[PDB]
Amino acid sequence: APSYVAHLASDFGVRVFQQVAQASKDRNVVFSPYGVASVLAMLQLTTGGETQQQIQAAMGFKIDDKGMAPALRHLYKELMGPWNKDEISTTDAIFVQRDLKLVQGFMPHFFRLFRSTVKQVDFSEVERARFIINDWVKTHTKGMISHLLGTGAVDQLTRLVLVNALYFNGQWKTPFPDSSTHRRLFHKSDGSTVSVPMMAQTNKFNYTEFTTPDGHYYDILELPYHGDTLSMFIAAPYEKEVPLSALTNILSAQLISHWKGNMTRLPRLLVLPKFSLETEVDLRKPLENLGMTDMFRQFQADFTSLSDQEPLHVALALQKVKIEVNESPEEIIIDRPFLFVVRHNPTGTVLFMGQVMEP
Repeated sequence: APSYVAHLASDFGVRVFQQVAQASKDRNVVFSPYGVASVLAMLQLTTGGETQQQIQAAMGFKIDDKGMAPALRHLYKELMGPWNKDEISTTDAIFVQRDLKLVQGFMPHFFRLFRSTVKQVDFSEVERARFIINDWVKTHTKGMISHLLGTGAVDQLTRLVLVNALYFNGQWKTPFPDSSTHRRLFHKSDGSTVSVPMMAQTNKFNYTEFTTPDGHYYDILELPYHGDTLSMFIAAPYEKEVPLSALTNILSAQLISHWKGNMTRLPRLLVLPKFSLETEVDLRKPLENLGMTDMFRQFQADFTSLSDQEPLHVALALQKVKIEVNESPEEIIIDRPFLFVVRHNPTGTVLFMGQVMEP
């Protein structure tokens, strides 16, 4: 059961990422597949009718079913354990109107399943409501993500806000020597070149070569973090002309697990560029393409499990991810666009995903 829900959370989150990357061609994007699954699973308890059916059908599981929520509670405790060492910061929050009569029994049931509460804020005080959302993210990401650019859209009419924020800056198992860091040329998808600092180290890295259904070769390299608890999978096509879209559209939790199994250690000189990327995305259009259309529509939305008094709808759905990648004879030069995956090896959870077009 804990490995089963982690597989469903990863599969759903990859499908959301595949939609955000489709509308972000030739541009840097960082997304948390595990993060978007957590907020959507919490929202599954606030919904009713056909609105609740649309989320359950896309996610592949019902949150009220036996052993579904205790498996996610065990997963979060495992991911935020003693190994953490201030590398990851996860936060999930749902905001609703303060003077709104909630269904008697919702609040105790919500805390029983996620060990969290739905925050009640007055949206009449626009600037005060904007501060509470930004301050909640600030205090729960240890001050890494302090502001959300999407909060500038909330007003006196806003009644429901969905927010998720993730931070990553992991410690490598075998760190990169700072003396090897030098500025190298990076080729862009349009044909232009840019000079960016690149890390280098000689080690026995896990390597594999896979093929796309079209018939194009692509290589995968594994970079483990301290205690092998986490690993970064760098995916890039063999041919310089092949775009990253071909590799993105075929992603899944099974494929990443299949990459690890077919991998064999090889002595190489890896040249990986340094990148500190940040991306904030509105989840209206990506969740709409997956089937969840009702939750955003004013009259078609059903949130009877949260409140039957006033009609509600998701006015704002956001995710802000900040990833940091720093230092702490055959060669592999990563000097062209590539894909990255941050996997939690014991459960197989896809924590982070993205495409680096320009570091």
